[PDB]
Amino acid sequence: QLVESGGGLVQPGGSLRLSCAASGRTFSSYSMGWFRQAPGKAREFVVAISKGGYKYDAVSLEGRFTISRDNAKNTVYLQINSLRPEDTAVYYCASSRAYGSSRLRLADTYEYWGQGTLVTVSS
Repeated sequence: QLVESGGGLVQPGGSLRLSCAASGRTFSSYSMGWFRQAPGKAREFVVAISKGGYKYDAVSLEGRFTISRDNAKNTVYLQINSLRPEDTAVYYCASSRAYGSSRLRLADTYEYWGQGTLVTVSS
């Protein structure tokens, strides 16, 4: 149902956008989250956008990610300005029933998961 795209090898300091398309019926009533697994780490919450369109930042990612959705294309986007080597990870998209709250920061709030897409930041 969810298929991410946009991954690849990108330069530090530049910006990059990833997409997540959801298959079948409209996803406008899902909250959508982005999660990542860096090499060697446990999964980390990045940012979420509620059904309402409100942004939920992580507690420790320091306001560096910007999320938007396109209910007119099945698509939520993740934006990373000024990519740093620490951004390297498999990025997963996920969809939740839940409403905007501090629960959208939790991986267990999400029912549907993408297939993943690799972002590699390197000079």
